[PDB]
Amino acid sequence: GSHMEAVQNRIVEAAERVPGVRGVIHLRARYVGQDIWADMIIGVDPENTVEQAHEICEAVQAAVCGKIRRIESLHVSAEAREIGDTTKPSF
Amino acid sequence: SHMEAVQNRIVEAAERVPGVRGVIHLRARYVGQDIWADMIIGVDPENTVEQAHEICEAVQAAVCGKIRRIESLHVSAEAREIGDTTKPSFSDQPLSFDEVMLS
Ligand SMILES: [Cu+2]
Ligand SMILES: [Cu+2]
Ligand SMILES: [Cu+2]
Repeated sequence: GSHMEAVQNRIVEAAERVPGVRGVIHLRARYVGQDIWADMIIGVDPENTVEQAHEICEAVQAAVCGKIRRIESLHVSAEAREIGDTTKPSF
Repeated sequence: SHMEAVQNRIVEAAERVPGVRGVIHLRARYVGQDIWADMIIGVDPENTVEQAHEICEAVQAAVCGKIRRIESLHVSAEAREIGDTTKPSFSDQPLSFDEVMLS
């Protein structure tokens, strides 16, 4: 709880540096023992191809799971998001 | 095991929605009396994210409408060629307490 703000910021920070990510729409996370379980919605170009979005989800999984190692489970789903949209994550 | 009848009922409903080229994966599980499920459907590879999402919404509508003991359904789309068969892969693995609390 106290420490859940920091891991949320580390995950958003890592996710948004991935090419093809237009921001993190939603992220919920929970500790289980020492490891983090989280599910995240990333925003993506609405006109990307389904295959292109699956690559971006896949790359987001590698970069967040790779930089933060207290994560045991991360579920990433992709959603269309317009280029002008600047809504910050909600958590 | 015990999930077989509803798992096939769900695949049946999904595959009748236009634009679904078969159901790739389906996991369904009870949480109390309510069913929680997630599935991956195969869609035309040049579907845009926007076009595929409409198929997902239409798949959520047909399944959540036909079965109604479904409390949660997650649908994701993945590229699948028109000639591809490969019958759906099923899982019936239960939800941890923490997973339910995640949502
Ligand atoms: Cu893949
Ligand atoms: Cu998913
Ligand atoms: Cu939707």
